[PDB]
Amino acid sequence: DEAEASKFVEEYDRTSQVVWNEYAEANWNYNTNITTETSKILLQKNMQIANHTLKYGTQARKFDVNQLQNTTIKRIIKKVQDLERAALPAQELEEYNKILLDMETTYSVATVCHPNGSCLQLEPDLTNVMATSRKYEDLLWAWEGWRDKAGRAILQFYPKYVELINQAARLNGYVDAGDSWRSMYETPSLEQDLERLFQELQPLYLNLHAYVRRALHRHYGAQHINLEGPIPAHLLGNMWAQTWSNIYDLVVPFPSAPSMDTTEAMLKQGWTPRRMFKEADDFFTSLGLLPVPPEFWNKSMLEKPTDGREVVCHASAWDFYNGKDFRIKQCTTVNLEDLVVAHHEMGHIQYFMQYKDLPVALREGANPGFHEAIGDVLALSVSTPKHLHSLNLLSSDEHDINFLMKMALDKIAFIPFSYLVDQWRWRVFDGSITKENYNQEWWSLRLKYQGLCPPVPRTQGDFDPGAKFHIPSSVPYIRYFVSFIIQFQFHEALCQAAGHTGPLHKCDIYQSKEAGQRLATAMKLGFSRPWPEAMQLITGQPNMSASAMLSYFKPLLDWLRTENELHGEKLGWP
Ligand SMILES: NCCCC[C@H](N[C@@H](CCc1ccccc1)C(=O)O)C(=O)N1CCC[C@H]1C(=O)O
Ligand SMILES: [Cl-]
Ligand SMILES: [Cl-]
Ligand SMILES: [Zn+2]
Repeated sequence: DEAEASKFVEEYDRTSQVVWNEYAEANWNYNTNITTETSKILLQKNMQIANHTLKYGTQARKFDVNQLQNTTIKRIIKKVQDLERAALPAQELEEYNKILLDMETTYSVATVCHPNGSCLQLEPDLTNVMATSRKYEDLLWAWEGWRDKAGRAILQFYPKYVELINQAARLNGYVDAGDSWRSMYETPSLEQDLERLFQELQPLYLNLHAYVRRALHRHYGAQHINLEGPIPAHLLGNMWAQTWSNIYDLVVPFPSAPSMDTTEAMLKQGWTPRRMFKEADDFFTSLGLLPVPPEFWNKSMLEKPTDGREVVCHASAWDFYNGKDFRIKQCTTVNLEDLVVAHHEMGHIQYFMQYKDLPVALREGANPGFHEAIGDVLALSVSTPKHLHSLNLLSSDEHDINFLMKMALDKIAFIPFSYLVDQWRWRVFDGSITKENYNQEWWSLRLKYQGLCPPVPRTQGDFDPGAKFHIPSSVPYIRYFVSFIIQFQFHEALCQAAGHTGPLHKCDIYQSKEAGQRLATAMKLGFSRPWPEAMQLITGQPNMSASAMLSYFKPLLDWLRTENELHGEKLGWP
C-alpha cells in the first residue's frame, strides 16, 4: 500500500509538470494578448488540466491517508484529493471557467470616458489622476467612473461565481469557498490570530488616520472634511485608498526638509522598466540568492504592449512548472511605487526558483503570506533614504519622521484594507451576505476598519468590490494582511542577522549573506512543512507578531500622539 503510494506520487508529479506547463502557456498567451482566439484556447486547456486533476484526484481519494506512513507522501496525497474546480460536473465546470474568464476580461478592458471621446484605462491613466489630482471633483469623476464601468459590470457575474465556487468547495470537503481558502494556512485559530494582530495595529492606524484627516481638512476645506468622522474614499491618492503614499506632499511632518522628486529623478536619468527589474535582481544576488534565468529577460512582458493587443496589466509573476521558465507580466511605469512592485514580483520569482526541485504539489510558499512577503522585505531596505541616494534618486530626527511617515502611508494604511477584503468575501461565501447586501456590507466594513466613506452615495446596481482586481480575478486577499505583518518580522530578524544596530527603520540588508541564507533555507521548504517552521528558521520563533512592525514605527507613533494631542484630535469616527 505504501509502495503504491510513492509510485502514485511519482506519476502524479511527472504528469502534472507537463499538463501544468501547457496550461501556463495558454493562460499566459491570453493574459498577454486578449483575443477571442486565445480565450477559446485557454478555456479548452482548462478542460484538459481539469481532466488530469480528476484522474489523479479520484485515485488519490482511494488511499486511506490515515494509514500512510511516509509523511511527505501522506501530505502530497491528502492535497491531491482536493480537486478544486475539477470537482464540478462537466456542465458547471465550463460555466465556471467562462464566468472567471469573463470577469477578468471585463475588468482588464474597462475604460472611463469623458463627453468628448477621451477614454482612460485604469493603468496608468486613472491611476495617475488618483495620485496627482488635488481637485475634489476631478478625483470624484475618476473614483465614481471606475466603479460605474468596472464595478457595475462585474455584478451580473458574481452571484453565479459565488454559487459555483462554493459548490466546488463543498464537493471537496469544505463548507464553502471561504473555508477552502482559509485552509491554505493550516491554522485552526487563523481568524482569531488575524483579529488580534489587527487590534494591535489599531492605535497606530487610528493616529495616522486622524493626522491625515486633519491635513485633508486643511487642503479640501472644513465643509468637506468632518474632523470627527470618516474620510472620503477618493482623497487618499489611490483608487482604493489602500495606500496613501501619493498624498505625502499634503501631510509632510517637516516640510522644511524637502525631499527629491523620486519619479522626476528616475525619469531625469533614463530609468527604464528593465533597469528597475535589473536593480531588483541585483539586490537578490547581493544577498547570495538566485539570479533570474536569461530566459526570464527574453519571455517576460515588463512593458505595456504598443502593438494593438490588449493585455492584463495587473502585475504578476509566473511559474511554468519546468524549473526553468519563470516570467513577470507588468505594464511597468517608471516611478518609485512600481519599483517596489517590481521587487514584490521578483520576490515571487525567487520563491519559484528556490523550491523548483520539490514535488509540484509542494511548490508553494510556507503559506500564501510568505510568498507575498519576500519581495517586500528587500524593498523595505531599498526604500531607505540612504539606499535611494545610492541609486541617485535622493539627495536626522526630522528626516526620520518624514521617512517613517512616507512608509506608514503605505504599510500602516494598508493594514485595515488588507484585513477587510476577505472579511467581506468570507461572509459572502458562507451566505451571511446576499447579492442584495453586497455593496452595503462592503461599505460597512470600509467604515468599520478603514474609517472611510463613499464621496457619492451608493445606489442599487453598484458593486464597488468588483472594481478591485482581486475580486473578479478570484485571488484571495488575506495573504496581503499576513504579508504586511510578517515582512516586518522578517526585516527585523534579517537586520539582526546582518549585524544591524540602532533604529530598525535605518536598516538596509543590502548584500548581507547571513540575511540571504535565512531566506533561502526557508523558501526551499516550499509547502513541505507547517509554516511555523519556516517562520522559526527566519525569526527564531514560530508565531506571527505585530511587534516588529510596531517597533519599526515606534518613533512615528510617539510623534503622532504628540501631534494629534496638541491639536485635540478625536481618534476614530463616532
Ligand atoms: N500597481 C499594481 C501592483 C499589483 C501587484 C500585486 N499583484 C499581484 C497578483 C495576484 C495574482 C495571482 C494569480 C493570478 C493573477 C494575479 C501579486 O500578488 O503579485 C498586488 O496585487 N498587490 C501587492 C500588494 C498588495 C496587492 C494590491 O495591489 O492589491
Ligand atoms: Cl470601493
Ligand atoms: Cl491567501
Ligand atoms: Zn504578490
